[PDB]
Amino acid sequence: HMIATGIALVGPGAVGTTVAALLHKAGYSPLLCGHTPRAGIELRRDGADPIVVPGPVHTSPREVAGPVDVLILAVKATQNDAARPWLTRLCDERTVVAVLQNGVEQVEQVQPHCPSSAVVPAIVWCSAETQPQGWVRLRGEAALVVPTGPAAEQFAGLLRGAGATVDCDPDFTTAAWRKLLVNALAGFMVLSGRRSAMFRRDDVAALSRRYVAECLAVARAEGARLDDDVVDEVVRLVRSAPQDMGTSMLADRAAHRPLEWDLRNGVIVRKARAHGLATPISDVLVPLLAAASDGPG
Amino acid sequence: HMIATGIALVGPGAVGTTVAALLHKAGYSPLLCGHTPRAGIELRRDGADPIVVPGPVHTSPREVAGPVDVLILAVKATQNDAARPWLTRLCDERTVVAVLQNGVEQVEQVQPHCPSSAVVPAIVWCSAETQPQGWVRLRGEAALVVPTGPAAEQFAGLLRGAGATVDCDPDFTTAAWRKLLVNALAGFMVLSGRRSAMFRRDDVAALSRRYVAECLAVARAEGARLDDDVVDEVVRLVRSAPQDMGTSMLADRAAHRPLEWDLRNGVIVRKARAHGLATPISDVLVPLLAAASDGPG
Ligand SMILES: NC(=O)c1ccc[n+]([C@@H]2O[C@H](COP(=O)([O-])OP(=O)(O)OC[C@H]3O[C@@H](n4cnc5c(N)ncnc54)[C@H](OP(=O)(O)O)[C@@H]3O)[C@@H](O)[C@H]2O)c1
Ligand SMILES: NC(=O)c1ccc[n+]([C@@H]2O[C@H](COP(=O)([O-])OP(=O)(O)OC[C@H]3O[C@@H](n4cnc5c(N)ncnc54)[C@H](OP(=O)(O)O)[C@@H]3O)[C@@H](O)[C@H]2O)c1
Ligand SMILES: [Cl-]
Ligand SMILES: [Cl-]
Repeated sequence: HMIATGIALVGPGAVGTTVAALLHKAGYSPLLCGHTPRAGIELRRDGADPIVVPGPVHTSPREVAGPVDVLILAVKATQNDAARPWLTRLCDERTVVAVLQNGVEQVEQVQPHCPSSAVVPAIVWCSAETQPQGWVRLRGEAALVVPTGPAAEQFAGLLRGAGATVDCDPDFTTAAWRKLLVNALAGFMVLSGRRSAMFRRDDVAALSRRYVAECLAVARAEGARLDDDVVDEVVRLVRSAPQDMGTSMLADRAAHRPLEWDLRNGVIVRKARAHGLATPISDVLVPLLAAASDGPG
Repeated sequence: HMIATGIALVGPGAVGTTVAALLHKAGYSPLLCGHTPRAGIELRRDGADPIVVPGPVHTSPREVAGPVDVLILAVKATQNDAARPWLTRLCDERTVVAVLQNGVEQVEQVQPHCPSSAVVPAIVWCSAETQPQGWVRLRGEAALVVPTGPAAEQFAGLLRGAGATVDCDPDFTTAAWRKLLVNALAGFMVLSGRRSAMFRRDDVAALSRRYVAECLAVARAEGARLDDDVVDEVVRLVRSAPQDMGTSMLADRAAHRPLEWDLRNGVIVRKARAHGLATPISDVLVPLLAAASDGPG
């Protein structure tokens, strides 16, 4: 195991396929660990040739053998509990576990499933969406942000070696909250059932700036070092996206799947409470998102 | 025209079919005036035999001849402008025009389309929903509230004579706002994409009471005579509905049709402004509803 790097991908979805495709094109053979059987997985980046990554997608932990050197976790955070048996099977104390999930709670959520492994949280900036036809559409290059330190630097080496854009940030808390401001705001799309062009409306954009400011106060109390300019920057960013760009949580709502509402929006309320911060806009959005996700009704 | 009463139904949808069916069963032959051609329309009240009302549904004003004695308008308020040529064709100064729409702006919206006719606003309490199979499902009896005065009493006579439950209320402003508190709250269902059982959640119910109180302040400034008890009563009412009961605005959202968002929710903001009343919860809900309805995205 000194030369060949054993890599497992747990969660071969939009983000997982994006990463598996880069690894495959670089010549690695990641072990695909999923929920829905398939012979392989396919990534189509706009403007590029398709990349097909051979499987099979394994759907029982009994079918695979560990330990592996690197485990890339790309399930939704709603699926972390169900993914646990993959981590038990595949991780030991030398495994590096990369958690490619939104929010700011990656290590806290996943570390207990691999208690002796180094966990590398990874902020992913990309637009990836599974199509009805079975392949994943990637619009633009993906970029990842990880911390500094040995495990994170090893993981960044692996991805950079395969052609990925990765930043090792000595202030990961700030990087994670920066992405969370964007993802939290994108929750509006789930309630309206509209793509990014909804933010081009004056009324929505005004509301959006107030919400991002409310989220920003919480981010700062939690240690994020962000300028006041970020409020309007977030709103300009979503307005500048292609008019039909959605978000993964809207795709889940349209497929009637559980949402990462607590990871992306509930977290604002939960973290606000120790600091005694008010979140009046979140107090409206969060119950509607949680109901949308979990019912009843 | 002293004995036979000429009746036209403009808008043969969920509510329109509900009313047409009662009239038909009483022996009237209402002229059906619609948008989508059909040979007739069908009402199925739960627990009762189906009632089929013969058409055809006329879809051009050129195909019909007025004036009529009673015109029953049951289009959505989003369709009032498109329905105008029916009113021009069918109404004269002796026509009674009944407006079976939600909100509190019936006379203001419709009177200019029939400037010399008496307009009777009608608050409808019912649960009617067009099914994929083409017939309308009615769950429970329908009840209507109209004002007092000659035109309203003539209209109530006609419906009561046909077996309908109708109240002639000397304080119609209060009756209209009472229904609007319910309908405004039901907007939550459109954002969450869930039926009435969503209100059984603690978080939603807490938010709901705050929203109904915000709406109540506006209703009172506009002349509604409602007790403080109404806030919790509205929330108990939606919780007590069958778990799968929706609202017409959710059905429109699911069919990708324009919503009555301004009639049911935008009105709270618009009326609050002359009284200098704050509407912070509406300031969140309304832009999301308007975007859901009208895009872009
Ligand atoms: N999509 C984006 O553009 C994007 C961008 C940045 C960050 N993110 C974040 O990245 C994370 C992953 O998002 P995604 O969009 O890739 O989600 P996704 O497309 O829904 O992918 C999740 C994958 O995990 C599989 N899965 C479910 N349960 C599993 C289990 N017990 N074991 C193994 N695999 C399982 C799913 O299969 P089934 O669907 O068959 O259950 C699916 O293939 C989320 O935290 C998201 O917020 C997404
Ligand atoms: N459904 C309920 O349980 C309920 C209860 C109380 C109050 N209300 C209120 O009652 C009103 C009517 O609601 P609804 O649920 O009956 O709506 P609906 O089922 O959508 O009915 C509207 C009808 O008008 C037709 N139409 C559209 N444009 C037209 C035009 N230019 N001329 C003539 N007809 C036209 C529609 O046809 P297409 O669909 O083919 O366009 C449809 O048959 C609304 O204000 C609503 O808020 C509804
Ligand atoms: Cl490197
Ligand atoms: Cl009577």
